[PDB]
Amino acid sequence: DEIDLSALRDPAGIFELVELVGNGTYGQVYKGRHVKTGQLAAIKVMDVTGDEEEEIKQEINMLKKYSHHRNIATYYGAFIKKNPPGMDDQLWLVMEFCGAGSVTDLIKNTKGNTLKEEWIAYICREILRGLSHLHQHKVIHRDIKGQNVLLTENAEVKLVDFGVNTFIGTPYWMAPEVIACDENPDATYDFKSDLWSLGITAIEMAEGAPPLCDMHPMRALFLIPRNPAPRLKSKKWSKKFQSFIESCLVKNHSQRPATEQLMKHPFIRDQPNERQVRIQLKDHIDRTK
Ligand SMILES: O[C@H]1CC[C@@H](Oc2cccc3cnc(Nc4ccc5[nH]cnc5c4)nc23)CC1
Repeated sequence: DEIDLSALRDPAGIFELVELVGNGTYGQVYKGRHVKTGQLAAIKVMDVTGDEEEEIKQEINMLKKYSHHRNIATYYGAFIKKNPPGMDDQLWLVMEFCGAGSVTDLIKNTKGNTLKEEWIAYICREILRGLSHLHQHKVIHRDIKGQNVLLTENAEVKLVDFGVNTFIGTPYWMAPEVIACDENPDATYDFKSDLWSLGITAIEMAEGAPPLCDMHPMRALFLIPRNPAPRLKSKKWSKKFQSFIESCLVKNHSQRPATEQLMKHPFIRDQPNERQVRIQLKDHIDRTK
C-alpha cells in the first residue's frame, strides 16, 4: 500500500535472533527476543529483491490490517537490515510468538498421533473463526493445514502464512477446483478452497496425516479431482464429526458450504466441554518440557 520499506528501522538493538523454528511462505522463521524486555516474538526473515518488493509491501499492509483478530497471530512490526548495493536487503517481519508450535507438532506429541473429537472440534471452530475473519475482508488464506495452525501456551489457536510462477506445491491439501487440468483449465483459489483444506486438516488431526499421504505427490495431484471425496477411515468417530467431514469435503465447490454454514455445523457449535478442552490442551503443552 502506502508503505516505504527504506524508512524502516534496522533491527539492531531492538530485536535479535535466538533460534531457528522453521521455514515459511518465502522466508525463514526464528524464535526472536525483544532486546530491552526479553519478550519472545516470531521473526520471519526475507530477502528484499526485484519481484518481491511490492509483494512484501502487501503482506505487511495485510498483516497490519487484519491480524488484530484473536485467531490470527498478531503483527508487531517490520525492520530492514540494509545490505550493500547490488545485494538483497533483509526484511524482518516481527510477529506474535505462539510457543506451543503447530497442530502438526501437537499431533506428534500425542500418543498414537490422533486427537480426541472434543479436541478436534475446538481447533476447527477456532480455525473457522479466523477464516471467517479473513473471508469477510475478502482475503483467501490459501494455505490451511496442520502446519500453519498454531497454538499458544494458553491453548489459543492462531493462523499464520495466509494470503501469500511455475512450481507446484504439495498437493495433499488442495481442493479439486485448485487443480488445473483438461476438465478445468481455469483453476483459481476460492474462499471455499480454504474450507476443503480445513477438512483435510481435520483428518490430519484424526489420523496423523492427510488423505493420500502414502503416494507420490504427482499421483496424488492426479487422483484428488477424480477420486470420491476422502472420508474418515474408522467408524469409531461420532456421526456429527463424520457429517462435518462430509460437509467440508464437497468436491464440487459450488455445492460446498460457505464459511458461515460450517460455523453453524453441530460439530462446531456443540462444544460443552470448551473450557475443559482448553485445559486439557494447556496441560499437554506444559507436559512437553
Ligand atoms: O509451523 C510453521 C508455521 C509457519 C512458520 O512460522 C510462523 C509464521 C508466522 C508467525 C509465527 C508465529 N509463531 C510461530 N511459532 C512456532 C513455534 C514452534 C514451532 N514448531 C513448528 N512450528 C512452530 C512455530 N511460528 C510462526 C514456520 C513454522
